[PDB]
Amino acid sequence: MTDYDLAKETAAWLNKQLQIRPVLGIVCGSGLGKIGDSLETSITVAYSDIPNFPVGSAGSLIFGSVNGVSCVCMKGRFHLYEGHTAARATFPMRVFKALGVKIVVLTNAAGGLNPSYRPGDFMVVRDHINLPGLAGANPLTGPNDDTEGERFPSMTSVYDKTLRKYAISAARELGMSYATHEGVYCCVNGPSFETPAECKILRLMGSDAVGMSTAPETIVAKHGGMRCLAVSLISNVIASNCETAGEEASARMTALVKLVIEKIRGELPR
Amino acid sequence: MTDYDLAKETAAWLNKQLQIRPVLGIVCGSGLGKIGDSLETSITVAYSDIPNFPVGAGSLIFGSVNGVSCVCMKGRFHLYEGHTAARATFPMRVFKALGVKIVVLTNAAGGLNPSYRPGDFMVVRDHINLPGLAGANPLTGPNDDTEGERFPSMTSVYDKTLRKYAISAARELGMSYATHEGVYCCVNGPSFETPAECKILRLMGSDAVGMSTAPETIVAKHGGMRCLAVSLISNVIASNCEEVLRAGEEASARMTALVKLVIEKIRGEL
Amino acid sequence: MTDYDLAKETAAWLNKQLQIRPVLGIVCGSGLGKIGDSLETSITVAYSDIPNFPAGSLIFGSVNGVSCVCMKGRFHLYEGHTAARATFPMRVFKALGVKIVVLTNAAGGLNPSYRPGDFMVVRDHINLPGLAGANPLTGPNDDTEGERFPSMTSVYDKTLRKYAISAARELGMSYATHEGVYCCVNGPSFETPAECKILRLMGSDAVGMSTAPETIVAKHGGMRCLAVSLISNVIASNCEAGEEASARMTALVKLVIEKIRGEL
Repeated sequence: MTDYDLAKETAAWLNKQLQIRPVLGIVCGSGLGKIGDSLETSITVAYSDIPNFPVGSAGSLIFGSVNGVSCVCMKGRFHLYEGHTAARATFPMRVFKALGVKIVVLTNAAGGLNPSYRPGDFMVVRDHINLPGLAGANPLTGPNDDTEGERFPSMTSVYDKTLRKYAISAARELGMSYATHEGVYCCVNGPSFETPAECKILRLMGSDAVGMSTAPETIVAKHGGMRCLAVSLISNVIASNCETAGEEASARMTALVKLVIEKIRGELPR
Repeated sequence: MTDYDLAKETAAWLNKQLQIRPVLGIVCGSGLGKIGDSLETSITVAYSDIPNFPVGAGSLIFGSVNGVSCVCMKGRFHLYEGHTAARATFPMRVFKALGVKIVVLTNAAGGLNPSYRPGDFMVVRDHINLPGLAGANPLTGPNDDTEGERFPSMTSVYDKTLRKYAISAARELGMSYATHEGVYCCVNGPSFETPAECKILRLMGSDAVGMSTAPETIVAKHGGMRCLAVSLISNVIASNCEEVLRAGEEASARMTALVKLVIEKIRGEL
Repeated sequence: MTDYDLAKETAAWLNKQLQIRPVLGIVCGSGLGKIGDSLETSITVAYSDIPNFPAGSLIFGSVNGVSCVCMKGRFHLYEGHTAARATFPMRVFKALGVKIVVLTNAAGGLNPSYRPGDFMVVRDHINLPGLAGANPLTGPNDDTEGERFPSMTSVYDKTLRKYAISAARELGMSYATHEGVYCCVNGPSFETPAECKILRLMGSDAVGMSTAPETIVAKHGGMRCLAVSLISNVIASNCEAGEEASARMTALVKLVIEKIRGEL
């Protein structure tokens, strides 16, 4: 029984409790849980009761609609730094696929490296640099089911160009155009923050922000045929020398995702 | 019982079926299996029947080429399938235990160098093994001080002489314009890199990128064997960093010819 | 039972045999064991008899009036231990009440002006394994033992560094003593020339296979760190004895511990 087989199982079990299968998925990053209250006529399933879900250390999965679209929302995610393997922490993404999800919207809190970023800003992700996945902790490592996806999937366009446009225009429409950027997300293992010398390397690599998640999730989602959009809340910013609110962030992010979902109801079921 | 001890056992078991111990080894990369048909008076042993060999279709071929007794791997093992670096490089330890002195490796890789074209050959002069720098080194673990150094030098992994033979053999076969000499960058896989990651790989000086070979030559070199590796540039990445059979079969024939001529030049030094 | 819990246990077991809890810790790198002979009225505990620990020995004793615990031998990721496992002794040091840790190692110099025999006081590090799947803090975190997301902005105490530099001057080694960036790799194979180039591009002055994960953990555990590398060899521009080193290093550490005792 492979991961995808287990994912199907998990899906089938969740399906028992659903009237409409989710077509849009959402993953809530650090402190961005409130986004979930946005789901209407929602059923909630604690991660602890979900079969095969990685042991937590109280996350929950929410099913409901937003602007007429059936969604599944993850309130809390899993990270490599907690001890999970890349495959393990990205198990929910395989489950999203097995549930029929076609678009996934992810959010996270990250450290800004780009000189023009300010704490509170939003960085729409246009590409990523996944360090762990280049060296021994790639979430697709292992046997591949040739009917679920490619053995060697392309990561040339992990972040859907169209979903990005919707995100940037939704930001403008909401009046946050000056605090909303588009850049490169660099994912590291964590949980210790980087030394100034490491931070310099990260800037040398062209990173606009750095965090400890998301990239492995979108590698798996993209491989699973799903479209991805990710937005980072720049929670803090690193000075030029390379060294180093929540409620407002939450509200703004929630509005942005909702508006994005609205524009998305043109490109998917119901 | 250490890996080297298991390698010796595996070798002793293969030896039972051999008249002449192989002195030269060959590892066939993706789509380069045909190279094996080049062995004369050959005995074939499926990987599945070989003791201690990882499972993955693959076979080990013993036979001669241009008067040289060789052992040829038709298929190899990669980190992305789920094997540890040590596990995927177990066949190299076996090669050593068999008495192999020279190993010729081939692989299919993506060209990053602006002047490479699909179909070209890149003789490997050096490598960049990302997984081995960060937590997935094939020598990680206890070291048999009688099998090799604890801290083996990797200053000359790719034998300068074997390279000359390869370059010259290419010229001699009329492929000098399609044959290069460059740096091979090894990554975990199985997902291809993002454009932002590809940029980093270029910034590191990579001429081509693939998901194998490097950990195998690290182990081979450590085991006192001499290495030669040739990459078939199956595809090329554009400057922005982003049927099929027609190409594969010609590549196979060219590569087979190159390897044979190289083995002939080698027969002058054993 | 978490690592921190096991560390406390191991500590409690060591403390049974101690009159004074160590306040300063020392980790001896490759060939730098002699530093341990510097401890007076010393109790010695082989690593093999220590509970939970992975011919290494732990030495308890005083130096210049300071009670210390000294590790004669360390653990490395290349031996097969996980980053957490190899950094277990650091958690033990914390549980023993250690406040300052002095680390030493042998390393390869990349900086053009370094020479074999020189000393490189560490001002910062580049921990490759820890950025990609082998971080020593990976796993659950005891919020009472340290931060979940600890800052690594100042791993190497600026003050301890000053003590080190001046102790070097005072000992007449100012010309062979530098201050630079230590790059930690997994090992055990040395890097290819092409990899060495990357390492220089990253701003590394020296490269070794230890220390960084240990200071990540010590720092997280609220301890102050000082690390000094013995530049055992140097890499040429193209990117390709021990007893004197031992004596010099031993003197430098002792003088630094003396300056530490007079602090506050």
